[PDB]
Amino acid sequence: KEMRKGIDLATTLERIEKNFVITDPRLPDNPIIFASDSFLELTEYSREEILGRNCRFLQGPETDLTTVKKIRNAIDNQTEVTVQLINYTKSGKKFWNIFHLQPMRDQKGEVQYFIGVQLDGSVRNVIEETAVKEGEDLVKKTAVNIDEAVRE
Amino acid sequence: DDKVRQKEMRKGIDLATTLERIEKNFVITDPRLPDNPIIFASDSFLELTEYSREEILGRNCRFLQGPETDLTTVKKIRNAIDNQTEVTVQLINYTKSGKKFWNIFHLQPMRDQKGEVQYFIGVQLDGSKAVKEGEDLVKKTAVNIDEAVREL
Ligand SMILES: Cc1cc2nc3c(=O)[nH]c(=O)nc-3n(C[C@H](O)[C@H](O)[C@H](O)COP(=O)(O)O)c2cc1C
Ligand SMILES: Cc1cc2nc3c(=O)[nH]c(=O)nc-3n(C[C@H](O)[C@H](O)[C@H](O)COP(=O)(O)O)c2cc1C
Ligand code: NA
Repeated sequence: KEMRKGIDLATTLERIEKNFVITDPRLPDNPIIFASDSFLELTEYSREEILGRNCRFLQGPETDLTTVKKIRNAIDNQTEVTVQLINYTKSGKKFWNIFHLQPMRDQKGEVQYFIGVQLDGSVRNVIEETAVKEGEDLVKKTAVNIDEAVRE
Repeated sequence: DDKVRQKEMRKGIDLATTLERIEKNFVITDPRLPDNPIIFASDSFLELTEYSREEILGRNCRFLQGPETDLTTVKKIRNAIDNQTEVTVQLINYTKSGKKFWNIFHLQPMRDQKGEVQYFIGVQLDGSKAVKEGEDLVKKTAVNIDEAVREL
């Protein structure tokens, strides 16, 4: 049943039909050790391309550099954060990335992984702005379910 | 204690990535459970068969068979499974919508160090669209998967 849990985890991770990745900060430049299918479709990249690399490639010319700063802080201060950022596909098509980052720790408090979940959403009206903040909760829910899965 | 589970959950993530990088049609089943149900199915297998993971996880792979599936060839699979030995046969199977195809299938048991069978690996290949040439590739894919699962 030891290696069975490995097959199950793989499968439970593949069933999470949502945009996410997992990085290992221990490894050089905190690279991507797993990317979901949805994330691949959304960004138009293959695994061969993105595995072993840091996720900064999604950024581009009009990506707000100041929002990227907060992600450095969160990572270097090994803590979560949620932002909305301008990202690009492999070709170069823009999309608003309602992105959430958060760490995953062992019992010794050492950060083992960072779970990163992305959401897309095309004026900032009452229904439009409350929809954005509901999305930010959904990206969390997801991030937690990924955490719950990996642990259990 | 923690560390027994850290390497356990780390290798479930790596397995998920290595397995999915094979980019071939395959499933893994657990003979200890009733009906030797599917505990993993690759992305290409779904593309091929048209079913989704929820539609096939836990079920037996017999659902791929239909009207013109040669029961003698299916009998050879039974004997291979009962006698826990590999086999490579050519068989008519059907997608979810009902489309036929020649399934150049390869079964092989994933055995432990003591010799007993732990899982079964199944590799499919559409060969109707190079006869025994595909038999080698299907067997290669089996080993890829075998090694992937046992890696640790
Ligand atoms: C798990 C994880 C997921 C990330 N996902 C994204 C992302 O989807 N889009 C993005 O622009 N940056 C993402 N980042 C941020 C960058 O990969 C990078 O780590 C961050 O910008 C660090 O700043 P630097 O690039 O200036 O070193 C992610 C980081 C982590 C740890
Ligand atoms: C891992 C694995 C993969 C299998 N893949 C297929 C397949 O792709 N196509 C198929 O027609 N049968 C496949 N089978 C065979 C059926 O699951 C089943 O063993 C067959 O129907 C014979 O048993 P029965 O006497 O219950 O019908 C596979 C079996 C295993 C264990
Ligand atoms: Na997948």
